[PDB]
Amino acid sequence: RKPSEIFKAQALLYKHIYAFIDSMSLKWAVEMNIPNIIQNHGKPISLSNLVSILQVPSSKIGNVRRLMRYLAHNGFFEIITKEEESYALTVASELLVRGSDLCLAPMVECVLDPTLSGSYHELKKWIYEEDLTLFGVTLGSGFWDFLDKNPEYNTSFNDAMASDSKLINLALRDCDFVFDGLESIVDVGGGTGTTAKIICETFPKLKCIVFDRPQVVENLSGSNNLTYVGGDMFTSIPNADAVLLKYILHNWTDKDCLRILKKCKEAVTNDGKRGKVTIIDMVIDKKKDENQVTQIKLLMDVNMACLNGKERNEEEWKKLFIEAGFQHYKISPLTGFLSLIEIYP
Amino acid sequence: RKPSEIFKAQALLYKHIYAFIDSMSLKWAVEMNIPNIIQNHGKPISLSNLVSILQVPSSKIGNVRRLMRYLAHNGFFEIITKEEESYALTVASELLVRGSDLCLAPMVECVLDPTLSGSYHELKKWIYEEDLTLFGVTLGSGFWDFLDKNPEYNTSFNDAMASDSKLINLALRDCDFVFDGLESIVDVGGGTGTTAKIICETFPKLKCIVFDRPQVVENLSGSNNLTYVGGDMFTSIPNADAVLLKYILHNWTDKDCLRILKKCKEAVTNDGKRGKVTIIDMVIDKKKDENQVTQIKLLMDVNMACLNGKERNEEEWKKLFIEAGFQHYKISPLTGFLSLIEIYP
Ligand SMILES: Nc1ncnc2c1ncn2[C@@H]1O[C@@H](CSCC[C@H](N)C(=O)O)[C@@H](O)[C@H]1O
Ligand SMILES: Nc1ncnc2c1ncn2[C@@H]1O[C@@H](CSCC[C@H](N)C(=O)O)[C@@H](O)[C@H]1O
Ligand SMILES: COc1ccc2c(=O)c(-c3ccc(O)cc3)coc2c1
Ligand SMILES: COc1ccc2c(=O)c(-c3ccc(O)cc3)coc2c1
Repeated sequence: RKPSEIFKAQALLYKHIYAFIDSMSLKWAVEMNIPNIIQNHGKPISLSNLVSILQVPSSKIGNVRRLMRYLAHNGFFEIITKEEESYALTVASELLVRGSDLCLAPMVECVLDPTLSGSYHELKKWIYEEDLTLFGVTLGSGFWDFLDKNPEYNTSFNDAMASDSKLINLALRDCDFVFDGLESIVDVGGGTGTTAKIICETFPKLKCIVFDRPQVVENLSGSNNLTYVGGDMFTSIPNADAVLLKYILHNWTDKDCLRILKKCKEAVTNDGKRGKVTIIDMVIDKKKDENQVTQIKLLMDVNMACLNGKERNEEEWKKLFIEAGFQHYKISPLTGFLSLIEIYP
Repeated sequence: RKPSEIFKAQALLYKHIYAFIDSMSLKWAVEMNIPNIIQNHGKPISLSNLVSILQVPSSKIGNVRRLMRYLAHNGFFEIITKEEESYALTVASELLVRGSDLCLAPMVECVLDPTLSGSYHELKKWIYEEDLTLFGVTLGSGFWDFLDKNPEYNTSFNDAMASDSKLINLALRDCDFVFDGLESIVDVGGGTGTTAKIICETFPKLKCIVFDRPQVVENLSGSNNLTYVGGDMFTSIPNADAVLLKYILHNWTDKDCLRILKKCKEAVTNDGKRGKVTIIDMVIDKKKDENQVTQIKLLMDVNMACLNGKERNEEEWKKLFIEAGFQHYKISPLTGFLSLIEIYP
């Protein structure tokens, strides 16, 4: 109990109690297709033209205006006022326009699914579980098994992973030091082969194996140098000169990462060979990164409770590599929030 | 498509996609009883003592640390580092300590109920409804009927309304200009009589009627000058020299507010008398309020979609008063986010 610093603390508490409205209002704008409507309009759109296109009832027009102004203050639209109030895209809402260079709208829709995002109401039950991941607590099965049983969820997750894929995959194939001298590579947890296809288009003579769970690669067909193998990375990974792990390790505890890293080391050290493992994931660095960037990485780290995952700093990465028996490593920036890490057995 | 301003826009988009984590992590701290554990400890608590008291499994201790650091950066705890990392309360988390002067933890728990807060996933369906409120869309009945059928929800809502009641009610009873000369007052939507009891303790000769829905006031007993009346404010409000509306009008559309205001005007103009109506609710004022304050009011306005409610600025309030047939009004600051508005028939 202090003076009027209580009103200030109350404002902070309210901001956080209602923070979910920032997520739900953004979801609403994407579901209403507002970014694309504005892009197609070719100029800032008036409130009257917007609600005309949306065909909302007149009793809810004021509610559309209130939501638009809330999203604009957050940076997703720019309000221009003349005879009428109009709404223009911003660089942030341009990221939600279809066919734009980098479109992350599928990420908004995937993450904000009611069941998945609603799982965070159970952080208390989860913190008391010795082994279950947050999704394991709420979905009743592990996440990958869950995707296998729920096609619409699998589609949504794949579209979300695809959404920043071009950017990362092009940054990766532009890294000659990763591919120099390789004759073969296996993309572990390679999905439907998105990364591998870009790799093969770039390096036509390189053999690339897309390795993932049987249900993921079933019925997929490869072609000239690109093949698919269904398996379990905790049991056996195909031999190759190198292993790629893109967005894999941050989905697992340190104990599980050690299991995966041991199987990768085995895969690149068969028949006397001494290959390497290439990892794409975030590297937290509080002293080097710009604060804004560090804050998003820390936020992603908390979000990884979904799979008992983690976003790691350099000392955490180093400790795993050493414990898995790798002799040295190198970290390079790759693109945006991600780094390229190479580890040598 | 621009230069590296894309990475900056991506950081903004991610902040908003995952904003619900700010709400869920705050809910987690209250459910784990962390603010009270720290208060009872009497000093900043070490991570090891905290997880000892919580009895979380060792596999989740790191997750407790990650959540604590995320909440601390948000302002809910202060990290103190010595031989160990320790966590101290802040003015904002002191608002979550039981028996503290002003405790808003019940507000966090009420609002963040999964069903209620989860309703905001349906903003699109709601914006297309001519009449339904957001809660009407998701709960299948109006909110008040819903509380009548769900005791635990009614308890949670009452505890939440009670949480800032002492502060507002004491500010109200200290306003002599409101009570001077009154012989009777009816608190419309008066709940279980929380405000009326403070009014009667202050003004022992004043007659006060607590008026609310029959299920709310059933079995409640009054005493000397305080009585309870069950009814419907849209149909008939008991005559009195004045009507009090605390946190009522912001829960209704302009059309419904006009209906309530007409019934209040009738109640204070019977038998040739010319009484008044006293309203306690927010008044948005972008040019007078500090920006931080305006932002919370605008945020509460968006949140009122739950009941098709609204937080109004002075011109919006004035337009309702005039349309309801009141001749003039006066607005005064009351406490924190609230104003005291008096309207004269
Ligand atoms: N035991 C296991 N063995 C092999 N792959 C696995 C696995 N458990 C999970 N995976 C998978 O790892 C994934 C990784 S998420 C998508 C990853 C892909 N590298 C990309 O960047 O898009 C899923 O494709 C998933 O099926
Ligand atoms: N038709 C109606 N007639 C009378 N009261 C009503 C009503 N519809 C809703 N109410 C009520 O208005 C409320 C107001 S919320 C709590 C209000 C109370 N003045 C306080 O400040 O705590 C509920 O108590 C609710 O039952
Ligand atoms: C493989 O790389 C990733 C990266 C991010 C996520 C992610 O963010 C979620 C997630 C989190 C919260 C939700 O509400 C919904 C989905 C699930 O898997 C993931 C896998
Ligand atoms: C009478 O005054 C009020 C003031 C605020 C609220 C409120 O904030 C909610 C609410 C909003 C979102 C949720 O998730 C849960 C509850 C319901 O009724 C209310 C009534």
